[PDB]
Amino acid sequence: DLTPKYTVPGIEREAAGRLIGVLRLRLHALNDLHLTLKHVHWNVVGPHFIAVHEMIDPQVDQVRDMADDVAERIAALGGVAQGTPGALVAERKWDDYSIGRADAIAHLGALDVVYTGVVEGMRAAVEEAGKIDPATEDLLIGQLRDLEQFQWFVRAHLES
Amino acid sequence: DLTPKYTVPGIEREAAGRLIGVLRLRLHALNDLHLTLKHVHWNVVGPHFIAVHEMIDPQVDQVRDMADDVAERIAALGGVAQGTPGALVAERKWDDYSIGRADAIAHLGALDVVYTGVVEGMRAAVEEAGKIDPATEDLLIGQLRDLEQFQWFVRAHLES
Amino acid sequence: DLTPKYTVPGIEREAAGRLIGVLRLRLHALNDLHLTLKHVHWNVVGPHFIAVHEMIDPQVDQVRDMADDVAERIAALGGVAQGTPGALVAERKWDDYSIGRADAIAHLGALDVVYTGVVEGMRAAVEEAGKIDPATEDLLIGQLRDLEQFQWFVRAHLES
Amino acid sequence: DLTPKYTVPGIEREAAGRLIGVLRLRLHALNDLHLTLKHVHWNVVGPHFIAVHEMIDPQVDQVRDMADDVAERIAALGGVAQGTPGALVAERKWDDYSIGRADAIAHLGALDVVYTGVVEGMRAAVEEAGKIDPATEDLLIGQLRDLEQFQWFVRAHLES
Amino acid sequence: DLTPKYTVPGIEREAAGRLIGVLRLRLHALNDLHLTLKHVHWNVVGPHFIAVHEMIDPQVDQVRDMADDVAERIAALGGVAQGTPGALVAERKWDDYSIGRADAIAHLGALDVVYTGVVEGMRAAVEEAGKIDPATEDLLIGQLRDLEQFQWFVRAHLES
Amino acid sequence: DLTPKYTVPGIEREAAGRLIGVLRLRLHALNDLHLTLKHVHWNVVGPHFIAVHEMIDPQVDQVRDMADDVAERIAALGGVAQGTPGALVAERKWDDYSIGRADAIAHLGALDVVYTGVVEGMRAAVEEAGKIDPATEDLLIGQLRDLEQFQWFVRAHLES
Amino acid sequence: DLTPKYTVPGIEREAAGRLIGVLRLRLHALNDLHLTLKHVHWNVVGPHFIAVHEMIDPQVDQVRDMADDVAERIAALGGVAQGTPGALVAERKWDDYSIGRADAIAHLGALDVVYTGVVEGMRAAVEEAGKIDPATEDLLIGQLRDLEQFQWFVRAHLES
Amino acid sequence: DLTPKYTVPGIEREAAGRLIGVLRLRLHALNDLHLTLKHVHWNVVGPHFIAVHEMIDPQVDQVRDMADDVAERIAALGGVAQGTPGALVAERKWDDYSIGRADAIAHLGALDVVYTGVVEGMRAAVEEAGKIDPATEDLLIGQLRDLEQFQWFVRAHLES
Amino acid sequence: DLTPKYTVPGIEREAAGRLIGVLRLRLHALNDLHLTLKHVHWNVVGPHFIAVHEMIDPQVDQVRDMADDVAERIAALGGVAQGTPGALVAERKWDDYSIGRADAIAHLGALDVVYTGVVEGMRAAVEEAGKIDPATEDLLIGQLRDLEQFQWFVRAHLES
Amino acid sequence: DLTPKYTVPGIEREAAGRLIGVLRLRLHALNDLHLTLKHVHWNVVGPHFIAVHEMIDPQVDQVRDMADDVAERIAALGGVAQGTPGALVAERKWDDYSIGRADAIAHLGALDVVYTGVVEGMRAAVEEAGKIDPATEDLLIGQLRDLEQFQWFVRAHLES
Amino acid sequence: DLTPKYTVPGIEREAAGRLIGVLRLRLHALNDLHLTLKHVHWNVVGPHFIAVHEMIDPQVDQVRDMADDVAERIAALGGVAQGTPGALVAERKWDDYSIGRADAIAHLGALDVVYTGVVEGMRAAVEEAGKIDPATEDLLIGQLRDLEQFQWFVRAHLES
Amino acid sequence: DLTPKYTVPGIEREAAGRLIGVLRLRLHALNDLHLTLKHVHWNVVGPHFIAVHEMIDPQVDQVRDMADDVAERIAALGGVAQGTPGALVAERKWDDYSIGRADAIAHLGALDVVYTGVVEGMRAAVEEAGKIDPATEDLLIGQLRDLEQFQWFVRAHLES
Repeated sequence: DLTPKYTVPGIEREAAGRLIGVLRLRLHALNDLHLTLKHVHWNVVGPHFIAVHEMIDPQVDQVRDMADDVAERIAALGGVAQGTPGALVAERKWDDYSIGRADAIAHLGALDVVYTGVVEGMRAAVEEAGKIDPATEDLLIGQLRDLEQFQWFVRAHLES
Repeated sequence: DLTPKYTVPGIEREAAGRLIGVLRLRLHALNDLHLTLKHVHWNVVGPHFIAVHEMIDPQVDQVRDMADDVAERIAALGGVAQGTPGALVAERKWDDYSIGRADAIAHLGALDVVYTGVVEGMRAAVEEAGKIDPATEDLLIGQLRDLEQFQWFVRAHLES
Repeated sequence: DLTPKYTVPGIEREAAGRLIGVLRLRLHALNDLHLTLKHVHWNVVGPHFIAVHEMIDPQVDQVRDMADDVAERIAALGGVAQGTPGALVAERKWDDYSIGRADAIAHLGALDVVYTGVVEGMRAAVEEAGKIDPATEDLLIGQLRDLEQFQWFVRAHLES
Repeated sequence: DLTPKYTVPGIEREAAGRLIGVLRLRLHALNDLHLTLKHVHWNVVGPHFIAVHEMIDPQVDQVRDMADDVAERIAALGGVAQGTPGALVAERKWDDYSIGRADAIAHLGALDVVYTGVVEGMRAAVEEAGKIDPATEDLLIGQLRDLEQFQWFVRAHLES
Repeated sequence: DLTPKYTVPGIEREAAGRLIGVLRLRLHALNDLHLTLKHVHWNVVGPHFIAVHEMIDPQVDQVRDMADDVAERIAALGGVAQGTPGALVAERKWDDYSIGRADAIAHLGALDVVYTGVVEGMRAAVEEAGKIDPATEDLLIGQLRDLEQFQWFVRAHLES
Repeated sequence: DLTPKYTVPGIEREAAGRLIGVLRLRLHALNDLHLTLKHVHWNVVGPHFIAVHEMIDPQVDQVRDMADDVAERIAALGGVAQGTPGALVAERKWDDYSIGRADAIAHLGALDVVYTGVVEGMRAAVEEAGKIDPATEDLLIGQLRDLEQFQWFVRAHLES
Repeated sequence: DLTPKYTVPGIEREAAGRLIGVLRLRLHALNDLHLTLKHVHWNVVGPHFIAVHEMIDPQVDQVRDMADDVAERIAALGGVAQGTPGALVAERKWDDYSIGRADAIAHLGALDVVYTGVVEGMRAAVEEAGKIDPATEDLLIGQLRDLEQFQWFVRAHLES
Repeated sequence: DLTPKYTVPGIEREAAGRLIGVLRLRLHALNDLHLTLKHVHWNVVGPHFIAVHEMIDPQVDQVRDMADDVAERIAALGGVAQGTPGALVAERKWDDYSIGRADAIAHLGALDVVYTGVVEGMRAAVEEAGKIDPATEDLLIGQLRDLEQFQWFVRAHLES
Repeated sequence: DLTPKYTVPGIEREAAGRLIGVLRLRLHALNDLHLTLKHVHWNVVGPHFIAVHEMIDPQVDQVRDMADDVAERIAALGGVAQGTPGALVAERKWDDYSIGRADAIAHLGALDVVYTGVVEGMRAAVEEAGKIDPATEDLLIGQLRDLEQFQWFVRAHLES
Repeated sequence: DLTPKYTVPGIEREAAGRLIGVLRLRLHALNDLHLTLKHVHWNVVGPHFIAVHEMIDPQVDQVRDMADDVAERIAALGGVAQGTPGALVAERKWDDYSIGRADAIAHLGALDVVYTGVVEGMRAAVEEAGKIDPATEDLLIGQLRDLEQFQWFVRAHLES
Repeated sequence: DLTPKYTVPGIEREAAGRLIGVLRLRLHALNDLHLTLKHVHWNVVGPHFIAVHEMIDPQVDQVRDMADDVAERIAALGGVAQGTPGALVAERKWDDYSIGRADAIAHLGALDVVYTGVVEGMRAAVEEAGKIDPATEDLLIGQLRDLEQFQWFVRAHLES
Repeated sequence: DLTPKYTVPGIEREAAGRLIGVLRLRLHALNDLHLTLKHVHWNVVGPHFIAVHEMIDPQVDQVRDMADDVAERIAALGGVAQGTPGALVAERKWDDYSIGRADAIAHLGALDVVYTGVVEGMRAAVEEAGKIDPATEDLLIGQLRDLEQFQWFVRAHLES
């Protein structure tokens, strides 16, 4: 189904097709996450907005880099790294981020929930990739730890 | 309707609400454009793919910067700079980019059509902004010229 | 009166003298604005002072650069770019910024009022310059948009 | 005549052909100007030559960049950005710069006259472009202001 | 009178209030000095103006940094670092710099007199601070030596 | 007792031994201070934690540099710059910083008390060094002023 | 006991509490290691001291970075990253580094023994973390390899 | 046989000797790979040679860095990191790259076959190292993924 | 005829005049070459245009630097480094580059012929300079080798 | 035999073929030299190994750059720049470097002998190239002097 | 005698003349010191020469900077900063450094004696300047501490 | 006499001893030249002193680099690179630079005479080295051309 014509040496094509499907959905989640982080950066107001900007800037740049790395891994395995928004909205398993112009507590509380979905999805993908290819598993594990640390910074703000 | 509670000094609120609606749709177009440029970068293959990468890299970074500048202008005028993909897909007036894994001619021919839509949309927005606020018109005119030049690089490849 | 002995090619001397008077007062406003921004940076205290520092630092550097560009434009047109404080206090049409040691809300609320005066003054100068010389009008329009965006960051803090 | 086969979206081909002719002559003037500035840098002597070097260095680099931007605009509009010296000498409407080895006053006095021709030519091109395409007009207006400021530095030396 | 509510550990409040008054007037002098240096940079003409620009550029940047350091020292001691021009003009003990558009000799001769006032004021402040707090005395002594060296560069030009 | 076998030229060995003892305890205080600043950075939570991070980062780097400079001065004088934690805990004259996971007010209030101890200790060391060696006194005076300024930033947050 | 109130998504609280205890002791070991490396840098003498400086400089900077990463991981898991020296001395399972002023062979021989303890401790922590959370295991494995390589550089000096 | 006299703490000497043999052959493969990549860079001609240069440059630099990291790991484990060409030619299990001066398709087709051998060899080494030492396995897994991605760029060119 | 009034120490004036004539024509050739390279960069189209841009960019910058070095050598020898286009067109011994908007093969084939003329001219100048002054011969020999290497990159594209 | 189909302008094909043979063997020697320098860097141990690392690092980078320059010169002349190890071992006129894990004196003594062979080979190549083409002779002479200076640093260590 | 015509404000001319004489001899000592440090760098051989290079490089650059600062202070005070070697040899109160080609112990032992003379001379100059001008005293005290620290690095090598 | 015990491969010891004597005197001339350039920088006054500073700064840095390169060449050949001022004054064949505090014309006129001596000395050394070793001749020829160009900048100021 997503089975490629050829793939990376040492991986069977059928197994690569299943890894491609796992990475395709992680790529959707990372693309939706950096769109959401920018949305938060643009629409946060109130006395903590500078702190949200300072926190989110480096996360947006790092999440965009994660997406590039997962996409190029898809391509290497023989798949299509689908990056268009129509496809993302058609295939995702979560709803649009719903906060508009709002203070930091409102945005950060909602972004914490966004990150729970992302990190749980990545933790499931790590388990599936670990059975098919340790190079892709290793890629996902480093990104999972960075995403959990970005979530911790969001949570630390909400603590007390 | 999009009329803000307050806006930039010297601009009437009702006129700001109309400028907000114009910039909201330009922001959708710029967000869809950098998602599309990344999609092309990830999925171009064949003997010209390195040239497409070299052309598209700086365009992705510059288009992401244009989106930030239009979004912060929306925010300053009193509007919501909507950056989520569900809203973009619900409000846009064009279809998803449709090329998957493909050679440079296929991608560049389709990206040329994408850019015609963007530059015509920006040229219309320049005319509307010029009647409401010269600072926003000046922002859009500099971005229009850069987008047309990015389109020229795409077209030059297809020439002959 | 401010009519120069010679001016930039293509501009009449009498019209240049009127543009010189418009830019002389904008230069006073920009000089008073960066003195005021430094005053705020030095005297803000309380739990948001780091956020005020982070916001104001880049504004001070950019406003100092705007002043240099308006001054060199005055010089090119044949006028004196008057930068001394005695003259600024004698010719300005606004009062000294009045907040001493104080928290962010007090400073930012007063700085918002300062910026309304600056941006309204710049918007009036844009209209006058547009009738005399499009190169000077274009200079002022780019600075107006940056000043309005700096005002938005001040306002966003006070929102809610 | 200079009418292109196709041009930037939203501009009629016949109007683009006239804008191409206007930009072609501005490109000749900018190319002759940076050749002339280098000639001055290489052949100025006497007790002010270090000051002429310091003034002219950044102008040469900026004028070379202006030429690239006008040339790429010509190309985008569908025209030939003609950069060879035989064509420049055949089409220009001014004479060769005539000062050889000479002191700063001699060179700067002649370069001031060169710049009057350039800035008047650019001011005329701005008016023509403003009727055909605001993106090209905006390009030329920013270059005009920088050229007038470079002329002011040349004039300031000769003042007294 | 300027006695603070609290001050740096190890310094008595009454003595801190007197040190605050000494630093407040030095801050006025440094603020007026960088406004004056910019005024000179903007309004110097004639065959030595490039040399004045090259000399004054680094002095303006360094004097602005000195002002920040004295202001933050005032703040640490418990005082208001007053940076507005109305207050500077009301409290200063010298007149406005009086040279408009003029050649280097005119400006440099007047700036030399400005610096004599600044360096004598700083030398008096060093003596007063040395009796109250060696950390503030050490700050002022490093700035005094840099200011005297900037004065030497101004004087060297006028020598012969 | 701490009397070295040889020391810097121009200083008597017995006096160097007393200066070594003074610097050894200042080195303990600086080492405990950067360990404490890192502890605060790692364990601050709540809506001001980003501001505490931004404040403490540069202080940690600068305090680590102060420790290196005092240690190398000890070494030059002929002493052992003791940097291990067992020795620091055995020789220090203050208790462990006691705040765990906590908001900015809790940490900053405790860090202010830490800095009072450090700056009073440094002010006493300056007086002792000034009697033995002006080069070591000058080192300590520059560090004292920076530490007091770092304390002011901590205090400014707690003001109101 | 160290069981947190909440932890990273996908990890049980009780298991997180055990991982927190493992990382708390690794953080003590890394903090004691960079204090020890600085102690060696400050107190090495003799004809190989420049080589010890060149070797230890980058290790100190990298070990300080490892400590930050383990501490922020503790914080994300819900624990206290304890960084104070009293606690480190109370909880560690090794003695203070015991070499004072000494040549490279003496220091490097003792530092080799220090590193054996650190790398064995890290190898045990990797095994425990691998059973609880692959993201924390992956963090520790990259640090283990760098620490073993730093130990090799220390050993290579002592070889022959 | 390759059993070292001593090795990294926590690894048995006999097992280290087997890991040394595995890494010795991977080092030969990486050394032959960067020699081969340079050979391709120097001898590619035809209309795609600039694209091959742009692709291969960063690969040569990264492969040279991989070789350094594997060699230093060998050294740490107690082995000889053999880097001379006589030994590489005597011990390798593949033939010399055979393409001389040739177009991109010829070189890239042959380099794809080279990379299949390298990545299969690295995937086998990962499995062997994973049984002996997770730090060396982790090193090899990150290099495997980068090598497979470099192979994908070579393959993408040949696609269609 | 081109005999200078004075020249570099150790060179006879008459011989310097002949070296000046040789360098004057090489300066014309280098000036026409960088004008031609820019012309090619601006007017190349088709599927290889990005590769031509990447090749020509560094050549334009390096050829402009060669021209500066030959011009300053002319000046040092006592001659006029003539840089204006009227003089270049009057004195050159080759025709204007004749390709307008065209694909890479057309431009590169013509640029190869341009470079043959330049490198043969430089090789003749090296022989003449070698008889008059080894410092000028050494300057020309380094530029000849770089020009031949730039020609090789142009030729490599056309190979097959 | 190595006679190329075409070569650099101004050089006869038969003479180019002989220069190609001379440069082909120098390229082998430079390739074997940087492989050997890396081998030494990886396998030096004992109390001077940091000094050998510091000496050899810059030599490896510079020797790799020399190889690129000789290879591109071969290519320009019409030859194959052979970079594979099988060919190097088949064509070289010296034996493999024979020192494994060893102290600095052992490695440096052997590397000195390696460099004698390289510099004598380069000095012979300079004489042959000087008869065929001064641009290639000039390339080799600059590399010879750098290689002799690298040999001096190796020898200086062994002196006494 | 060295009494200047005018001097820095606030210093009597006769006292300035005595300070000029003190700084003139310190400038000789700093000039002779950086000539001597270069001499050592160029002529050290044996197994520690790389360590001497690494130590002396930064000292040469810093000592050259000290000389510039003392010279510009002399100039500001109204004196001649004498930098020629004939004058240095005629006025100095020490002999030429006497070690030629030699190992590190020989050079470092002699350089230690050189530094004792420099630091004792600087300590005497600090005492004399402290009575005339605190700005010059402060300059000399910072340089004294850096020179003593450079001496410590030389001594540390000789320790044991 | 200056015959070394051993020298660079391929050069006879007796010939090396004569080349060492030639380079020893060139090193004296370069050392005296950068001491003289600093002397001029420190003691130039009057309305052109900023221009002299701007000209001389880069020359001092480049002449110091030339001295290092000649000294390391002496060392490689087996000689002593003598850098002390007593030896320079004893062996030089020219007098001390004689201008004290003076305007640019006085200094530049004298520095022009200094450079004539240096460049004539270097031109003689080039001829002698060319007979013994082309690598040393090539070093001296590049330095000669840079020195002549530095002399041209000094002369250009004095022209008219």
